[PDB]
Amino acid sequence: HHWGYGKHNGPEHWHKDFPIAKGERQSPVDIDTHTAKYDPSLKPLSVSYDQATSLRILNNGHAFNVEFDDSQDKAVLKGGPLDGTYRLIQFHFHWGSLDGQGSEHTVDKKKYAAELHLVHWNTKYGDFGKAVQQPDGLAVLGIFLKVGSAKPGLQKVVDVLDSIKTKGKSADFTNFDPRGLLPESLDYWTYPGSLTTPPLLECVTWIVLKEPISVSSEQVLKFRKLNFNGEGEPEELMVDNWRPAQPLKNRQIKASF
Ligand SMILES: COC(=O)CCN(c1ccc(S(N)(=O)=O)cc1)c1nc(C)cs1
Ligand SMILES: [Zn+2]
Repeated sequence: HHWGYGKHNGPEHWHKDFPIAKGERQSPVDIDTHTAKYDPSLKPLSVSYDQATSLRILNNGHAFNVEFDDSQDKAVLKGGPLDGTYRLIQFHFHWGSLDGQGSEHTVDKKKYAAELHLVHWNTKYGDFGKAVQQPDGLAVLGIFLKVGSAKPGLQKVVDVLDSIKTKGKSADFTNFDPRGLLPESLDYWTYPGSLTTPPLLECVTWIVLKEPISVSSEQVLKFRKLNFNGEGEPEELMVDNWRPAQPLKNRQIKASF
Protein backbone atom coordinates (compact mmCIF):
# COMPACT_ATOMS: atom_id res chain seq x y z
CA HIS A 1 0.00 0.00 0.00
CA HIS A 2 2.42 2.69 -1.46
CA TRP A 3 1.70 6.38 -1.94
CA GLY A 4 0.19 7.63 -5.13
CA TYR A 5 -2.55 9.85 -6.44
CA GLY A 6 -5.50 7.53 -6.17
CA LYS A 7 -8.49 7.53 -3.96
CA HIS A 8 -6.88 5.21 -1.47
CA ASN A 9 -3.26 6.37 -1.51
CA GLY A 10 -3.35 10.05 -2.61
CA PRO A 11 -2.34 13.35 -1.00
CA GLU A 12 -4.93 13.20 1.80
CA HIS A 13 -3.28 9.99 3.11
CA TRP A 14 0.42 10.91 2.81
CA HIS A 15 0.73 12.25 6.31
CA LYS A 16 0.37 8.74 7.84
CA ASP A 17 3.74 7.59 6.27
CA PHE A 18 5.23 11.16 6.04
CA PRO A 19 4.19 13.24 9.05
CA ILE A 20 5.99 16.31 7.63
CA ALA A 21 3.01 16.51 5.17
CA LYS A 22 1.39 18.74 7.91
CA GLY A 23 4.64 20.78 8.38
CA GLU A 24 5.37 24.45 8.40
CA ARG A 25 6.77 24.88 4.87
CA GLN A 26 4.83 22.49 2.61
CA SER A 27 4.34 22.91 -1.14
CA PRO A 28 2.64 23.70 -3.41
CA VAL A 29 0.77 26.86 -2.37
CA ASP A 30 -1.66 29.26 -3.89
CA ILE A 31 0.17 32.41 -5.08
CA ASP A 32 -2.01 35.39 -4.13
CA THR A 33 -0.61 37.89 -6.53
CA HIS A 34 -1.94 40.91 -4.70
CA THR A 35 -0.25 39.89 -1.37
CA ALA A 36 3.09 38.83 -2.98
CA LYS A 37 5.60 41.52 -2.24
CA TYR A 38 7.80 42.93 -4.99
CA ASP A 39 11.38 42.67 -3.66
CA PRO A 40 13.76 44.98 -5.49
CA SER A 41 16.71 43.13 -3.91
CA LEU A 42 15.82 39.99 -5.93
CA LYS A 43 18.18 39.40 -8.88
CA PRO A 44 17.36 38.24 -12.38
CA LEU A 45 17.28 34.52 -12.59
CA SER A 46 20.32 33.03 -14.37
CA VAL A 47 19.51 29.92 -16.25
CA SER A 48 22.58 28.44 -17.99
CA TYR A 49 21.50 25.36 -19.81
CA ASP A 50 23.88 25.61 -22.91
CA GLN A 51 25.83 22.53 -21.84
CA ALA A 52 23.02 20.37 -20.47
CA THR A 53 23.43 16.54 -20.97
CA SER A 54 20.25 14.65 -20.86
CA LEU A 55 20.66 10.97 -20.56
CA ARG A 56 17.45 9.08 -20.19
CA ILE A 57 13.71 9.36 -19.62
CA LEU A 58 12.01 7.25 -17.03
CA ASN A 59 8.43 6.34 -16.04
CA ASN A 60 8.68 6.07 -12.24
CA GLY A 61 5.04 5.21 -11.70
CA HIS A 62 4.12 8.78 -10.60
CA ALA A 63 5.34 10.89 -13.52
CA PHE A 64 8.08 10.72 -16.16
CA ASN A 65 11.51 12.08 -15.40
CA VAL A 66 14.02 13.44 -17.96
CA GLU A 67 17.46 12.86 -16.24
CA PHE A 68 20.60 14.78 -16.72
CA ASP A 69 24.38 14.39 -16.22
CA ASP A 70 24.93 16.22 -13.04
CA SER A 71 28.59 15.01 -12.53
CA GLN A 72 30.04 18.31 -13.87
CA ASP A 73 29.34 21.99 -13.74
CA LYS A 74 26.76 22.01 -16.55
CA ALA A 75 23.16 23.12 -16.52
CA VAL A 76 23.03 25.49 -13.62
CA LEU A 77 20.56 27.86 -11.98
CA LYS A 78 21.82 30.80 -9.98
CA GLY A 79 20.91 34.37 -9.18
CA GLY A 80 17.26 34.97 -8.51
CA PRO A 81 16.79 34.47 -4.76
CA LEU A 82 19.60 31.93 -4.57
CA ASP A 83 22.94 32.07 -2.94
CA GLY A 84 25.54 29.97 -4.83
CA THR A 85 25.08 27.40 -7.64
CA TYR A 86 22.38 24.80 -8.21
CA ARG A 87 22.86 22.00 -10.71
CA LEU A 88 20.06 20.52 -12.87
CA ILE A 89 19.46 16.87 -12.15
CA GLN A 90 16.09 16.21 -13.81
CA PHE A 91 12.73 17.58 -14.91
CA HIS A 92 9.25 16.21 -14.74
CA PHE A 93 5.60 17.37 -14.98
CA HIS A 94 2.36 17.22 -13.08
CA TRP A 95 -0.90 17.25 -15.10
CA GLY A 96 -4.59 16.72 -15.06
CA SER A 97 -7.31 14.46 -16.45
CA LEU A 98 -8.84 17.66 -17.98
CA ASP A 99 -7.37 20.96 -19.21
CA GLY A 100 -8.89 22.75 -16.21
CA GLN A 101 -6.62 21.17 -13.62
CA GLY A 102 -3.14 19.71 -13.29
CA SER A 103 -0.85 22.36 -11.83
CA GLU A 104 0.37 22.13 -8.25
CA HIS A 105 0.88 25.83 -7.64
CA THR A 106 -2.10 28.00 -8.37
CA VAL A 107 -2.25 31.75 -9.12
CA ASP A 108 -5.16 33.56 -7.42
CA LYS A 109 -6.74 30.03 -7.29
CA LYS A 110 -6.29 29.53 -11.06
CA LYS A 111 -5.21 25.95 -11.95
CA TYR A 112 -3.16 25.54 -15.11
CA ALA A 113 -3.34 22.30 -17.26
CA ALA A 114 0.12 21.19 -16.10
CA GLU A 115 3.29 22.29 -14.35
CA LEU A 116 6.90 21.59 -15.29
CA HIS A 117 9.47 21.23 -12.44
CA LEU A 118 13.17 21.60 -13.22
CA VAL A 119 14.95 20.22 -10.17
CA HIS A 120 18.34 21.53 -9.10
CA TRP A 121 20.60 20.77 -6.09
CA ASN A 122 22.92 23.14 -4.26
CA THR A 123 26.49 22.34 -5.18
CA LYS A 124 27.61 23.32 -1.64
CA TYR A 125 26.26 19.84 -0.53
CA GLY A 126 28.08 17.73 -3.06
CA ASP A 127 25.21 15.66 -4.54
CA PHE A 128 21.37 15.46 -4.44
CA GLY A 129 20.91 12.96 -1.68
CA LYS A 130 22.82 15.14 0.83
CA ALA A 131 21.16 18.34 -0.51
CA VAL A 132 17.63 17.14 0.26
CA GLN A 133 18.57 17.01 3.94
CA GLN A 134 19.21 20.75 4.01
CA PRO A 135 16.88 23.71 4.21
CA ASP A 136 18.51 25.39 1.21
CA GLY A 137 19.36 22.08 -0.61
CA LEU A 138 17.26 22.39 -3.75
CA ALA A 139 15.90 24.96 -6.13
CA VAL A 140 12.89 23.96 -8.23
CA LEU A 141 11.99 26.07 -11.22
CA GLY A 142 8.27 25.73 -11.82
CA ILE A 143 6.68 26.63 -15.12
CA PHE A 144 2.96 26.51 -15.85
CA LEU A 145 1.53 24.95 -19.01
CA LYS A 146 -1.65 26.17 -20.73
CA VAL A 147 -3.32 24.46 -23.71
CA GLY A 148 -3.15 26.43 -26.99
CA SER A 149 -0.35 26.50 -29.58
CA ALA A 150 2.14 23.58 -29.52
CA LYS A 151 5.52 23.89 -27.82
CA PRO A 152 7.91 22.65 -30.55
CA GLY A 153 10.66 22.16 -27.95
CA LEU A 154 8.42 19.66 -26.11
CA GLN A 155 7.69 17.37 -29.04
CA LYS A 156 10.84 15.22 -28.61
CA VAL A 157 9.58 14.35 -25.08
CA VAL A 158 6.04 13.68 -26.29
CA ASP A 159 7.16 11.41 -29.04
CA VAL A 160 9.25 9.13 -26.75
CA LEU A 161 6.34 8.56 -24.29
CA ASP A 162 4.97 5.55 -26.12
CA SER A 163 8.26 3.74 -25.35
CA ILE A 164 7.86 4.29 -21.56
CA LYS A 165 4.13 3.72 -21.15
CA THR A 166 4.32 1.82 -18.01
CA LYS A 167 6.04 2.10 -14.59
CA GLY A 168 9.72 1.14 -14.61
CA LYS A 169 10.23 1.63 -18.31
CA SER A 170 13.16 3.88 -19.36
CA ALA A 171 14.50 5.04 -22.86
CA ASP A 172 17.75 6.67 -23.94
CA PHE A 173 17.12 10.33 -24.18
CA THR A 174 20.20 12.19 -25.17
CA ASN A 175 20.73 15.58 -26.59
CA PHE A 176 17.43 17.04 -25.25
CA ASP A 177 17.81 20.79 -24.75
CA PRO A 178 15.61 22.04 -21.84
CA ARG A 179 15.99 25.66 -23.09
CA GLY A 180 13.15 24.79 -25.52
CA LEU A 181 10.78 24.49 -22.48
CA LEU A 182 11.24 28.04 -21.21
CA PRO A 183 8.89 31.00 -21.71
CA GLU A 184 10.19 34.35 -22.90
CA SER A 185 10.15 36.07 -19.61
CA LEU A 186 12.01 34.97 -16.41
CA ASP A 187 9.88 37.05 -14.04
CA TYR A 188 9.08 34.91 -11.03
CA TRP A 189 7.63 34.43 -7.60
CA THR A 190 9.67 32.73 -4.87
CA TYR A 191 9.10 31.21 -1.42
CA PRO A 192 10.57 28.51 0.85
CA GLY A 193 8.81 25.13 0.58
CA SER A 194 9.06 21.44 0.14
CA LEU A 195 9.09 18.51 -2.26
CA THR A 196 5.52 18.07 -3.49
CA THR A 197 5.77 14.27 -3.36
CA PRO A 198 6.81 11.97 -0.58
CA PRO A 199 9.15 12.24 1.28
CA LEU A 200 7.88 15.89 1.34
CA LEU A 201 11.20 17.16 2.71
CA GLU A 202 11.36 20.89 3.49
CA CYS A 203 14.47 21.58 1.37
CA VAL A 204 13.26 23.60 -1.57
CA THR A 205 13.54 27.20 -2.67
CA TRP A 206 10.65 27.45 -5.08
CA ILE A 207 10.98 29.77 -8.11
CA VAL A 208 7.69 29.84 -10.09
CA LEU A 209 7.69 31.74 -13.43
CA LYS A 210 4.83 34.09 -14.05
CA GLU A 211 4.57 33.47 -17.79
CA PRO A 212 3.18 30.04 -18.76
CA ILE A 213 4.27 28.16 -21.79
CA SER A 214 1.75 26.91 -24.41
CA VAL A 215 1.44 23.37 -25.33
CA SER A 216 -1.13 21.82 -27.67
CA SER A 217 -4.07 19.68 -26.79
CA GLU A 218 -2.46 16.86 -28.65
CA GLN A 219 0.78 17.14 -26.61
CA VAL A 220 -1.02 16.99 -23.25
CA LEU A 221 -3.24 14.21 -24.49
CA LYS A 222 -0.14 12.13 -24.96
CA PHE A 223 0.93 12.74 -21.34
CA ARG A 224 -2.49 11.35 -20.35
CA LYS A 225 -1.85 8.08 -22.29
CA LEU A 226 0.91 7.14 -19.82
CA ASN A 227 0.15 4.62 -17.15
CA PHE A 228 0.79 4.58 -13.41
CA ASN A 229 0.73 0.68 -13.46
CA GLY A 230 3.54 -1.62 -14.62
CA GLU A 231 3.39 -3.76 -17.78
CA GLY A 232 0.96 -6.67 -17.45
CA GLU A 233 -1.12 -4.88 -14.84
CA PRO A 234 -4.66 -3.41 -15.28
CA GLU A 235 -4.55 0.04 -16.85
CA GLU A 236 -4.63 3.12 -14.62
CA LEU A 237 -4.07 6.25 -16.70
CA MET A 238 -1.34 8.60 -15.42
CA VAL A 239 -3.51 11.63 -14.79
CA ASP A 240 -4.07 14.00 -11.88
CA ASN A 241 -0.61 13.46 -10.42
CA TRP A 242 -0.64 16.80 -8.62
CA ARG A 243 -0.77 17.63 -4.92
CA PRO A 244 -3.25 20.47 -4.21
CA ALA A 245 -2.25 23.76 -2.51
CA GLN A 246 -1.12 23.57 1.16
CA PRO A 247 -1.39 26.13 3.92
CA LEU A 248 1.02 29.08 3.53
CA LYS A 249 1.51 29.34 7.34
CA ASN A 250 4.34 31.75 8.32
CA ARG A 251 5.59 32.45 4.79
CA GLN A 252 5.93 35.30 2.44
CA ILE A 253 5.88 34.99 -1.35
CA LYS A 254 8.16 37.51 -3.05
CA ALA A 255 7.86 38.77 -6.63
CA SER A 256 10.79 39.68 -8.85
CA PHE A 257 8.60 42.15 -10.72
C1 LIG B 1 14.73 11.69 -0.75
O1 LIG B 1 14.45 12.66 -1.72
C2 LIG B 1 13.52 12.48 -2.72
O2 LIG B 1 13.08 11.34 -2.91
C3 LIG B 1 13.18 13.63 -3.70
C4 LIG B 1 12.67 12.86 -4.87
N1 LIG B 1 12.74 13.57 -6.19
C5 LIG B 1 11.83 14.69 -6.44
C6 LIG B 1 10.44 14.53 -6.28
C7 LIG B 1 9.63 15.67 -6.40
C8 LIG B 1 10.13 16.91 -6.68
S1 LIG B 1 9.06 18.26 -6.84
N2 LIG B 1 7.65 17.75 -7.37
O3 LIG B 1 8.93 18.81 -5.52
O4 LIG B 1 9.73 19.08 -7.84
C9 LIG B 1 11.50 17.02 -6.66
C10 LIG B 1 12.34 15.93 -6.45
C11 LIG B 1 13.87 13.52 -7.02
N3 LIG B 1 14.75 12.55 -6.82
C12 LIG B 1 15.81 12.69 -7.67
C13 LIG B 1 16.98 11.75 -7.51
C14 LIG B 1 15.73 13.78 -8.47
S2 LIG B 1 14.32 14.60 -8.21
ZN1 LIG C 1 7.19 18.11 -9.22
